[PDB]
Amino acid sequence: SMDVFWFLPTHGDGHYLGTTQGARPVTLNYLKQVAQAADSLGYHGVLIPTGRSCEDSWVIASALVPLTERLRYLVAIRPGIISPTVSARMAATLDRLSNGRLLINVVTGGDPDENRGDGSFLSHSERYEVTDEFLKIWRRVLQGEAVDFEGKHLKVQNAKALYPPVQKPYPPLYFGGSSDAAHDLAAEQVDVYLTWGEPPAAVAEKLADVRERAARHGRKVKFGIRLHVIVRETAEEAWKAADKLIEHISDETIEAAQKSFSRFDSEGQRRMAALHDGRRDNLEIAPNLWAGVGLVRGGSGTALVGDPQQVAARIKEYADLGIESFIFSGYPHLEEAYRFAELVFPLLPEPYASLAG
Amino acid sequence: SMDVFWFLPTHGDGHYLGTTQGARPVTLNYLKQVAQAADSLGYHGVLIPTGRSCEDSWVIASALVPLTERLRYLVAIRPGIISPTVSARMAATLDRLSNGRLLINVVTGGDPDENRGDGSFLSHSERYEVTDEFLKIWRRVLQGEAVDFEGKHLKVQNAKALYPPVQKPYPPLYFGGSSDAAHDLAAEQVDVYLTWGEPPAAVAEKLADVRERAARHGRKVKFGIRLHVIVRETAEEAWKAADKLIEHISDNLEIAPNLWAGVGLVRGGSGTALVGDPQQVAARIKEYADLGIESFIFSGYPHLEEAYRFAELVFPLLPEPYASLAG
Amino acid sequence: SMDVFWFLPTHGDGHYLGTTQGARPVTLNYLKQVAQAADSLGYHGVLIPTGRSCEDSWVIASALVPLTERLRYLVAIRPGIISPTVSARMAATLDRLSNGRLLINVVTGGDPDENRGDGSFLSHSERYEVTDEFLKIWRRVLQGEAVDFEGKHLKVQNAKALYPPVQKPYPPLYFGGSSDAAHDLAAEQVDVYLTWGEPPAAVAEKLADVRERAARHGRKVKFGIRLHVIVRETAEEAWKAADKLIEHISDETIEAAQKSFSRFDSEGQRRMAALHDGRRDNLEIAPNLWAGVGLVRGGSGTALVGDPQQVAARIKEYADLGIESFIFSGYPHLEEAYRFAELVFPLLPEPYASLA
Amino acid sequence: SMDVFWFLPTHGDGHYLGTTQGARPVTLNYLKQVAQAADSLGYHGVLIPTGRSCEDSWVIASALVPLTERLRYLVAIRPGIISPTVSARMAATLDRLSNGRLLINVVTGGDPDENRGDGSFLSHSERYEVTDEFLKIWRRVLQGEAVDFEGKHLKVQNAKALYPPVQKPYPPLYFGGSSDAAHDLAAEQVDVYLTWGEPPAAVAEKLADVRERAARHGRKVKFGIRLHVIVRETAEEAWKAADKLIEHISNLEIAPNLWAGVGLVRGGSGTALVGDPQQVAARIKEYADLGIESFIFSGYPHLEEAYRFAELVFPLLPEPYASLAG
Ligand SMILES: Cc1cc2nc3c(=O)[nH]c(=O)nc-3n(C[C@H](O)[C@H](O)[C@H](O)COP(=O)(O)O)c2cc1C
Ligand SMILES: Cc1cc2nc3c(=O)[nH]c(=O)nc-3n(C[C@H](O)[C@H](O)[C@H](O)COP(=O)(O)O)c2cc1C
Ligand SMILES: Cc1cc2nc3c(=O)[nH]c(=O)nc-3n(C[C@H](O)[C@H](O)[C@H](O)COP(=O)(O)O)c2cc1C
Ligand SMILES: Cc1cc2nc3c(=O)[nH]c(=O)nc-3n(C[C@H](O)[C@H](O)[C@H](O)COP(=O)(O)O)c2cc1C
Repeated sequence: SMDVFWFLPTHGDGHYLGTTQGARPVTLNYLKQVAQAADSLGYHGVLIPTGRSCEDSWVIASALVPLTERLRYLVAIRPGIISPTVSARMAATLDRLSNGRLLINVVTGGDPDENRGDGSFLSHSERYEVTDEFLKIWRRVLQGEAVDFEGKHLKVQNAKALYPPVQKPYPPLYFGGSSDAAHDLAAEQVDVYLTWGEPPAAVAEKLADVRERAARHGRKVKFGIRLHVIVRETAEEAWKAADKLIEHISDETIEAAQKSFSRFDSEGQRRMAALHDGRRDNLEIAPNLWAGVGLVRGGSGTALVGDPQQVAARIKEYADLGIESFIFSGYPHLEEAYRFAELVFPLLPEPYASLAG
Repeated sequence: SMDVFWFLPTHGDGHYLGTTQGARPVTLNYLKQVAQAADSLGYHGVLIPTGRSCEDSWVIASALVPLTERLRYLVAIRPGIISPTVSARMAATLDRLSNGRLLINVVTGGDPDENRGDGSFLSHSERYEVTDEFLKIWRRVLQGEAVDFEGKHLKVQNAKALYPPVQKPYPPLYFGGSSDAAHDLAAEQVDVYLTWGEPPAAVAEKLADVRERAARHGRKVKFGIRLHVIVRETAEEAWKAADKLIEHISDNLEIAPNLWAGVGLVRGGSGTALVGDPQQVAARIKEYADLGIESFIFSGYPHLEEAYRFAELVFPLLPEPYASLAG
Repeated sequence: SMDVFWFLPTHGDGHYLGTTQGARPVTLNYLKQVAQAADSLGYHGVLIPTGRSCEDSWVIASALVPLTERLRYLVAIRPGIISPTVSARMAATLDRLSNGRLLINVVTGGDPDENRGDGSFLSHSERYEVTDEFLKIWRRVLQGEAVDFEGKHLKVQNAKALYPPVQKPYPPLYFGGSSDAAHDLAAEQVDVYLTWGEPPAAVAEKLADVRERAARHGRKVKFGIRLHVIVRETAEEAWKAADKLIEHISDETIEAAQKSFSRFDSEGQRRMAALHDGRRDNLEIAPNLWAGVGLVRGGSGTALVGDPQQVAARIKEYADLGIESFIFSGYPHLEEAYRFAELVFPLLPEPYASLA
Repeated sequence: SMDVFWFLPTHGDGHYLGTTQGARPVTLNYLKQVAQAADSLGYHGVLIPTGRSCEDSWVIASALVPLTERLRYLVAIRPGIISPTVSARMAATLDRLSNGRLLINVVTGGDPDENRGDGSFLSHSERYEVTDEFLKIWRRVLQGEAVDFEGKHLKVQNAKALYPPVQKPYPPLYFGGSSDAAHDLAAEQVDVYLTWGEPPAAVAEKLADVRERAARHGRKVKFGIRLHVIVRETAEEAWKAADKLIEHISNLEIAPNLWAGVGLVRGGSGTALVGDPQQVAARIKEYADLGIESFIFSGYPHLEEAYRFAELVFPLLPEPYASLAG
């Protein structure tokens, strides 16, 4: 089993990273282009990022749902900045309008300055206490229960969501995080645990950690991975495109990005930014696992670079560890969605093998 | 100048009040029908209600924005249950995707049981304190400022909205409320003050109160009214339809000439309705307009059929651009 | 089995017949309203009329196909004014974009003045010769054959439709006509024979004719009926609305419009006007069958008027004669599509009973 | 004035010519992609080809009209296979639903085998006689006249179009053709004369001919050109992409930057502008100096290359195309 997602660039798009040259602004029209492309090409869904640098995830996802037929939308909720009952009603309404195409990404917020901008003044442990109480209220209200809950951070009395969702018991919960609080939270409440594009050995131990903690709770969780991809017909064209992607990045721009990630109280960003020491040389940290993307962009940090057979082999490597969800992205997102679907889909398991043609 | 709104029945629709007979459930398809009808007929916008009995307003408004061309959306934000910075980013995205067709309805929440369900445990006095601090943060972030604010209820540091809205300085703020705290809040921060369909004498005194307080802040606010409408070609058919609307209801409803309080028997949209022929309905509208009312938010049962009825019977009797739309 | 269609008013729409009062002009927005209404309410499809008084059928149906999900479109082809090969390519393209939601209505043209405006100068017998040769080419090209055909009117050499249709062997052919030439054409080539709303006795004899002629060709055809509908919650309200529909109808426009039918070369339009003759009194030619629509409108001329039980009872009577397709319409077309679907659907067979 | 069009690949699309490798089949979803791309990027319109190898132009153009806001559609009418009165009603209906975004491309048909498949058995001279009579009826019915016309090929009596078009007097007529009959037909009835991508010397001679014949009829016509385009950031990548496009086929540069490789197989245009943005814009300015105001471009594949041209060449073109990128 394999689910292949794409990515909506709700923070901006272009041909190069770091520079504003060749930039492609995010508009309703361009978001329709990328979303309808993923829908028509046969992707399972698209991941929509959240944060201060993005347009709002819920407004975007609701606007594109009536314009697509099969595509699913992985939309992020952020506990601590919105009431859980209200968030559940939003999930229910959007899940009903799409007839069951909504997926939820639990995001705790790794930037304390951004959290303070939203009014949240919580430590790392407190963000996960809030998220724990948030998910318990959210999951139960979507199951029709009138929820009474008085915790350390959240308190609701007679919380109800009158419109039940289409997917049962609730829209599936996807979650990413590398700290101990995150691995405990994922093992207890979530349905799919997400990890960034670390080398296969490092992801296998994280999976073994989350999988063991889930067994002590009597649960089993599925796993997913987030990766950029730069695939061409030959390996030579791929590595040239990886070089060209980061050509217009001054050495001073690399250092300023490597030090703005150090303010993030995020263990996931800690590891992803530790794969590269800002060095512009030797960015290939593993066979066909380039790390030059994380030189300037937050969030994801690595990319699969190579020919179609090389990229499909790395996907099978992650899949043999138990990973069943793959969230890909590329620059620019419209052109590269066609590139991946035409070069890599026939090399993937069904139904992606029979989609190309 | 006059703005005529319609109403999106996100809490459900039907032919009769009280009964589940003739009920029409809220789906994407039926919401598309009413909104696209209001867009093509030439209504200025639609009011979208909020509450535990409604689907979420922001999901609905965002889903209908790419399907319409000129229709505006009056969407409700509720302070106390969402961060003001997050609320502003949502307003910016919807205003940008709609190319300036977003309108904001400030709702404080009047039902304490429903507020307790969302996690807010505030008195009536505290609910307006939160709204006051909410709107100050909300207005400033949408104007490009990096906002630092420490109040009695809300606290933000370095709050920014990185995407500026289309409408300047921000999407217009519509607000309704009868308390003294509401009239002070309206005079200081809001752009359009809304009132229910009370008789003309009662509406004139509320307007004079807000208008006097607004002058002390060196500003002027516009006024709007919310009214159900049951208009037919003759006065006899209109009152017959009003009786049919409330037939399956358990035990004098005309509080003013052609102002019927029948639609207030259940917690639906409003509480009073204009009932009569086209000349009678336009005469009551002109009476409210002479008091300073410029926004009219109408509704009917069911909302699709009645949107066409009002636009074809009353629009030619209203000022421009509504006179030249019917043709 | 039963298929219930609605009607797209590409003629124009309104609340009353004869007068421009309460008129509702045909726009893209309003056609989107009616089509999306029929789509969401669960109608099988919509019939789109053709003619000089209509916007083009193919442009409208193609524009609404990407805006609807399940609704089917009964679109008219007119042999004699367009090449059959091109017409087949048009059908294939629209059937592919809709993923198998195209239906074809063969229209031969009953108005000779309108036909001469299109460049066709054919007698009644010749219009059916052209249509017969047209349909033979059209059906075969859509089945993948490179067709050579030399007839009395049409000639093609190496006619091919490179893009195959979704529905096999081709989008179903619906046809209406009352002449003897029409009954032969329907029995030989078409899939569904359509008739206007004549009384049940008269439709049974027309059905018995086509069904007997079809057996001699080794075929069987299904049957459909076209009717207006004025249904309300009570029978008194229905007849009150039927009266109001024709209130602004003067005796001078009855002659001016019904004598326009006297020039039509149509046999289905001849027996339609034979039910009223312009007399406004006594328009209920059968229990709940009311011919007031035919007092100014061409085409359909009768309407089912009554309460939901009465209207559903007349529908079951037509179904017992072998009729499986019902094409309904109402004034105005948006409001009345909801009225019929909410008052009559729960009384009809599945899937219309469980749709609400 | 300058109008820049794109191209809807209703005959099929792909990455390479000759081989089925990298082929992209024509579907509703992919046609929506190309059309909505042209709409958002700011192209004046798209040309839709016609013929036995294409899906029907009128079904495609009508299906995309409600899904776009500003993009215009250059749709082909074919005299001899459809009634002119019927053709005018189609044009009127589509022009009204689009609120004045319809453009008409009159095509007479150069392939006689395909014409016999449609039921037309006419010589070259006869196809232009029919088109002459077709356009006279078509133009007059769209202007509200009750038309009586009896010619060698067409006959109508009381031909009327009850729904008037949005654009007056009618949707503009675009026409392409190189024969003596074609230049006469263009000089008398059409609004824009179209030419293939020949070198500037050859295009100037055809333009001077049509313009001379039009002056004797008291008319003036505008001119347009059809060209494939392979533009990259550098000239080396452009010519390498030109090589890759035609490698799987069993030198080719006919003029400065005018590469005739795309003409080895039929599929829109026969020559292509190949080079960097300054080279491509210089040839565009060179053709514009001859009087050409409409430019119909295409690329392989049509989605990706529509963005490439709009992002690399638009800032080098006159307004409003210079100010669209930002
Ligand atoms: C696949 C994936 C997607 C994520 N998306 C977002 C996002 O959209 N916004 C965000 O603020 N954080 C995002 N994160 C980061 C986490 O949600 C979380 O905020 C951060 O890792 C802090 O948790 P930690 O300290 O346990 O790593 C994402 C993480 C992963 C693995
Ligand atoms: C025109 C108008 C529209 C309103 N819309 C809503 C609504 O959609 N949802 C809601 O919960 N309350 C709505 N309200 C009520 C508000 O919550 C209002 O703050 C409430 O009446 C409490 O104010 P008050 O105590 O000063 O009267 C509306 C009020 C008015 C006048
Ligand atoms: C259901 C139905 C739909 C029809 N639709 C059309 C139409 O759209 N345009 C038209 O000219 N005639 C239409 N007709 C009439 C016939 O196609 C034809 O023009 C007329 O009946 C002449 O045939 P006849 O003399 O054999 O009866 C329709 C007939 C029926 C029964
Ligand atoms: C810009 C342009 C576009 C054309 N498009 C088409 C088309 O879509 N289909 C077609 O069959 N012919 C097309 N043609 C060819 C002409 O319609 C015409 O049939 C051809 O030039 C033969 O006529 P001639 O003898 O005058 O050269 C096009 C020509 C030009 C210049």
